[PDB]
Amino acid sequence: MKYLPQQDPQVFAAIEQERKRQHAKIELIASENFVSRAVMEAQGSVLTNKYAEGYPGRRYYGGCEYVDIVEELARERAKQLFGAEHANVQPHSGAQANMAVYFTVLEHGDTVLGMNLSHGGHLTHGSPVNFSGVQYNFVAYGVDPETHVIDYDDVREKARLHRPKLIVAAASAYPRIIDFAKFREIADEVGAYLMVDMAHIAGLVAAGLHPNPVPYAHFVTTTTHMTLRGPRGGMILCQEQFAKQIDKAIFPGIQGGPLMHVIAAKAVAFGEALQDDFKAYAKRVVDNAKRLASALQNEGFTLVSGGTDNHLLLVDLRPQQLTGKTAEKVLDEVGITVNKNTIPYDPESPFVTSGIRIGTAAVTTRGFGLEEMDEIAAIIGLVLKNVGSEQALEEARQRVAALTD
Amino acid sequence: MKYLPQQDPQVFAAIEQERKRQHAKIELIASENFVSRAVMEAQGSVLTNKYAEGYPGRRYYGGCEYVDIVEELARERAKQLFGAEHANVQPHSGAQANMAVYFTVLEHGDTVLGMNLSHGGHLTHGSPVNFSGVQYNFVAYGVDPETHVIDYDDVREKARLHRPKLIVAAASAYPRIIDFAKFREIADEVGAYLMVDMAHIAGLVAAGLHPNPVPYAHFVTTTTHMTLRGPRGGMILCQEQFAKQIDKAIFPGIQGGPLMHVIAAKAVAFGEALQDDFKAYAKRVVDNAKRLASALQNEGFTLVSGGTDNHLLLVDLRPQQLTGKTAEKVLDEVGITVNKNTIPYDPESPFVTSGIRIGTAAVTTRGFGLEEMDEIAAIIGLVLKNVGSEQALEEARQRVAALTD
Repeated sequence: MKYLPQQDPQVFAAIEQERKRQHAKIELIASENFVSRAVMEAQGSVLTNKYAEGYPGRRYYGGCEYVDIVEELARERAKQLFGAEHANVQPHSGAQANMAVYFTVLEHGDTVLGMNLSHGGHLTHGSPVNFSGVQYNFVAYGVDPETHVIDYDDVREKARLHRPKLIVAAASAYPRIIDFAKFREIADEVGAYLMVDMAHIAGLVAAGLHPNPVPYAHFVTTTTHMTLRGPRGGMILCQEQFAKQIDKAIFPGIQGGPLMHVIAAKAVAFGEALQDDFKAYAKRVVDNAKRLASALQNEGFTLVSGGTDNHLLLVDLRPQQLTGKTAEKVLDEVGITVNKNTIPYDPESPFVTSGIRIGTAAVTTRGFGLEEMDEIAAIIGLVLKNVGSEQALEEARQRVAALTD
Repeated sequence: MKYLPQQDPQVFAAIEQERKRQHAKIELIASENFVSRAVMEAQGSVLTNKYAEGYPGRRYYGGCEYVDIVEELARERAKQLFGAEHANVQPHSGAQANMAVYFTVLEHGDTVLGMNLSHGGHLTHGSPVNFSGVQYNFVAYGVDPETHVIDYDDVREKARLHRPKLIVAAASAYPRIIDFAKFREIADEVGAYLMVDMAHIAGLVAAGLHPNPVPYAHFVTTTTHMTLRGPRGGMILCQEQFAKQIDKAIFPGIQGGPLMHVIAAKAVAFGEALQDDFKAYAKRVVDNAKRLASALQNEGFTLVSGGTDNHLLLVDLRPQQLTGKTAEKVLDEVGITVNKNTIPYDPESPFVTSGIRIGTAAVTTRGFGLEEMDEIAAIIGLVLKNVGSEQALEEARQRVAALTD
């Protein structure tokens, strides 16, 4: 940076901090990643500078000829990535992407069927403190109590019982492949629309490592920042038939001027995802997650669903008589970042939990491989199995620092 | 840029374009501006990298110690700038800032009283194609047919008649000072809350050139990008009493993870606004707008409200028998960017209009002064008074290029 350090030492110090932290810690928060310098340069550009309400070639402001090129690049690279008939790359976030689909297809009070929030469903899928649960009538389907795999029979009974206008599939804490074909078949049974929120698995979908929801869903929403490793923001994919309504849901519907600099970073991240090495990267993400899962079970940990189909895993800490809240804090003491996360049928409340959610997308980006996964699992074992030992914690800290350089 | 040009020539070319366009054109869109390099460097940082749902010291993710410093800097610089009891710097946009206040104070279907959309009220103030007008019952107050000044008697009668739960003051196309004390007095008369959307005038408010709404309103919303000259995003200011509810409206209410890199650019823009030269700059913005208004009237143009108290002006083109749509296109032909904009009591529909909206915040940022204002008005006169003359247009183009170097 050149001008920031001089103009704003305080903000620059904190940024420099955050940069060093990202390097020093072992980042295991499943929704995180590290973007490339080109993505950051696109967001730090003068595109931040333009009002561009409307869409390419149909703007409400003159002078959009060049930001229209950037948007169309993003839209077209998305279409290439996912095979969707239409993309809207304006959503400011995963939340806004979900909100626009709900604005489009639902009337206030309508019934929506989503994944149980304590089984993997996201906040934007019906939490009662969330707009989704406040505006609409959300009902949930759950995972099997023993396999922790979505119970498709439960999805179907719930659809048939409650007759939702919309069915939402996908999650923020579900370690197994989701069967989009089954969800769509159920949606058609009850005449509901199908929305897939692939935020967590978008990069895996882009790399062919997770079934693509595009051909099954009427709408597909996602963040551009998780496994897709783009800037922080959203995107909606949909069939051509809903194209105009989704675009109008985004604007003049729920947003105003789009973030054109972010939309330029989206196009840049999409370009990266279209290359072969992004595919090699995604592959390592999943390989790494499997490796880490295996290694954690080798250490004595129970995993929700017994392992993982994707980038993430959930540790059920009941066997070690630990709180997720406790494990998250002790791991934070040695430089390992995870999230507490409720496990299906959790006896503890959401603010305490019986599990920790872990993902490998960030460490994979940084170059960690299967041997690092083995080490990280051994570190987690030493810590979580010896919570009151300060020497275990010190040893773990030294082993974390050996990993992060 | 270093990595963008190599990794993505297509996106880099379009960005480089947009950068050159910004320099070559005479940017008169009233909501635009140019941010500083330090603001851009903060948005192009690795802060983009962190999940930080929740607020400083009350996050849902570990590792937020340094992004909490950046957020608290933004919040505290905002509080210093505007004198508000609480700031929420997470809104992704002016739209999201307004949406969170509406989520907080209103139930679906509630009555809200806002400024007539064709008299200066914004899209997020009740447009029927907007979430605001779809979710709630919006009623409007107008400006006087001859002075084009908000009719406070009309505001009061409308409040007393419709008994709104909320009253919204401010606008995207109102060239005069808004009387926040009168709005609050009316709100108290009918027991309504008062929301001021100062997006357009925030920088003028920050510089003491526009009465501050903070002491009169329960809630104040704004974009961080217009006269405030920050990155593109929103902010909500409010009394301490609504602090928790507004924060919860933002998250877990209507958004998800915040844009921490943008929040860092907000703090940087707030730091700039706190300096003396930002005050000198705002002063020039308003001086320039007055100058330009005067000069336009010298050329024979009628201005809505007969002039301006702020950064913007509205030309009523009926005297020249021009469409705003026509004037916008002919000005675009010579390198001058404006917006068509309905004028109060406009005979034309919103897609055609009888006026052009103009502001001086962008050209002032670039250094234009009173002599440039005189020249720009003379250029606009030559063009709009000789629409069918190609020689007038060529002459204007040469005079535009003399201004932009």
